[PDB]
Amino acid sequence: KEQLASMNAIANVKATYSINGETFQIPSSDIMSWLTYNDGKVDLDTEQVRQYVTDLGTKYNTSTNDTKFKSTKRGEVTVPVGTYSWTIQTDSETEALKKAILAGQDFTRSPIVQGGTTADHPLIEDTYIEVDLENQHMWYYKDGKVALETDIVSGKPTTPTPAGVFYVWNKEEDATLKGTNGTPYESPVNYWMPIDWTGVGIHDSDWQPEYGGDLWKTRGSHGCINTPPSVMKELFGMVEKGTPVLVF
Ligand SMILES: [Zn+2]
Repeated sequence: KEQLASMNAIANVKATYSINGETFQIPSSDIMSWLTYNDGKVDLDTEQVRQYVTDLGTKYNTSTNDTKFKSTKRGEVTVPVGTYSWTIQTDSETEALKKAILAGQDFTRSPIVQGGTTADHPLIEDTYIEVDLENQHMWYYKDGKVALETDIVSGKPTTPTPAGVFYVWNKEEDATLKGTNGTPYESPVNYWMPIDWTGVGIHDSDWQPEYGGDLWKTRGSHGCINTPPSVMKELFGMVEKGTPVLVF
């Protein structure tokens, strides 16, 4: 029949993926090798398509692939996987991909994912909080320009601030952190910005006379990023929820 016109159509389909800011086309050769025919219907070897999506996941998932970050004082460095990420839902994507390809019309798409944001754009744009552990300094960029910066005091050597791609998932005022040392601690805080799932976050360090330098090795935090009370207030007021926070 003319289901040939069909099979020829999907063989020429330009399938374009947009993932983490990168664009590429699915090679025609892969499409042709997926092209199958059964039950009198033109189709795609779902097993092969699923392997391809499983590969997209392993190659691009920001949940299992570190992020290249353009730091302020060191050029491009690698920031480990953090809490701010996404994962391609294999079965949903495979089905959506097949449907798209079988339709036989050129298309561009970003994968179906689960996480803190979709994959139709780069994980890190030009708005984020940068926490340089080596320099014990913090920057807040808004649309590509520093909107505020300041020295900070990260966690002490025993309870180090973990590196990774995090994000401000919540904002609380007059909160009260709690942890151990043993011997629990309280230490109330005027502004709390959790960026982790383990207690780590940004907050005013009222009880800290000096920030920056090597302070953390002496009077280091329990993991949080201690911030000068006055700065923290201005930060909190301008940092929107969902803002990425890179710690390296
Ligand atoms: Zn603390």
